[PDB]
Amino acid sequence: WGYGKHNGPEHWHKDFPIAKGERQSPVDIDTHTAKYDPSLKPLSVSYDQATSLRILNNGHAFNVCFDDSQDKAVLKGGPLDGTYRLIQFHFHWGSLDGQGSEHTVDKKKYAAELHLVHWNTKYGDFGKAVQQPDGLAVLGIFLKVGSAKPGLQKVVDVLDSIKTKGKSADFTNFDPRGLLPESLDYWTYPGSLTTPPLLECVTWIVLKEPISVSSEQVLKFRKLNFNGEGEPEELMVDNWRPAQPLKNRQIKASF
Ligand SMILES: [Zn+2]
Repeated sequence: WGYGKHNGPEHWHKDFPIAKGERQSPVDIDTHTAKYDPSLKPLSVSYDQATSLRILNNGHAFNVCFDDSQDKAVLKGGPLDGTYRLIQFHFHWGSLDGQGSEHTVDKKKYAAELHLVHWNTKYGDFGKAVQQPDGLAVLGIFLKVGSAKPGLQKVVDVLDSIKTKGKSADFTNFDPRGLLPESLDYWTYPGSLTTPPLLECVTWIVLKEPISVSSEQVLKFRKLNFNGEGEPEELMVDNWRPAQPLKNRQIKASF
């Protein structure tokens, strides 16, 4: 599977039939239809002891993986019951500034989307958690192009070390608090992983406020390669799944 004409999102259902399920992600967020829920709690983002390990080019995007063997970087509150541990973040992005996000807002696409992936500690490990309807919480943050994001620059700086598929580099002491916008106002809905295996395990928490990154920062994302070293060069762009049908779901708003 991938993002091309012959293996992209329209093909995924042939290997991952859940691709046509009842709670697939991403979705369009229709701002006028989202339901304000005053009983929704503020988000609690506790990233003060985060332990980043490494950065990997996985062939589809790049991951930054964290030590999730203790409560070091956790998401609580909002729509969540219990404690979700940060395992990784990654991005989805476009070939052009007018596309690249997975979620849309009134059908508007952003240049990119950051996913901070967390799992519910009551299930013991990430592999157990992805098999549960409340196993994961993914915090989604839109990227627009404008001013640089200083907290992203260390990520941009190391991408030359992981240009091709399967390359990894040490990436310790990275502070993911540098990727957050000012407001933690959010939308929330039940959905899925947006790549195979497309499991329906995710509570999506999508922040209202985008972050802005510079032209130079997003251009460095687009110089990554899908291919392995010595295979035909294919730029790593447009690694996003389009909006899926909302079906029997209500998007709730904290605001
Ligand atoms: Zn993602």
